[PDB]
Amino acid sequence: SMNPPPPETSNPNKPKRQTNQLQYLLRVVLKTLWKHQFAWPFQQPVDAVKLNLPDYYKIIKTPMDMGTIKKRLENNYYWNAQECIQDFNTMFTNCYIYNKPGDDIVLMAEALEKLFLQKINELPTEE
Ligand SMILES: CCn1cnc2c1c(=O)[nH]c(=O)n2Cc1ccccc1
Repeated sequence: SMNPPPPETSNPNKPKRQTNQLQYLLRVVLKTLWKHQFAWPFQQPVDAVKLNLPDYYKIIKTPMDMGTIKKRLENNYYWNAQECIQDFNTMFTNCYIYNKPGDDIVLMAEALEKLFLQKINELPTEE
């Protein structure tokens, strides 16, 4: 029932890049999802205490959320786009595993995911 430490968002010894695909992930993908009306549950790590989800971290071993991804993008955490695309996919998967089909949180994730898949379809060519 306690919250774990958050996912890592700073590591000076992790090598990094700034790249046109990573810039697209921030300016197009993250921004598009973040401004959506259903973003709010996904904008920060799950607070299992606040939300009364005492089993959440027993089930979900690789937590991920858009607050973390926004910090990873803004803090230049990544080496490549794959890593950031994987974070989005982990966030959606976690929601589909934890919750019941058709629960409001699930519909919310499916709506975000639709937009995510469209933007990823459109990923720019690597410069
Ligand atoms: C996506 C992470 N997350 C944030 N809040 C959540 C969840 C979750 O997986 N399951 C949940 O039950 N809630 C609570 C919640 C349900 C419905 C709408 C809003 C918040």
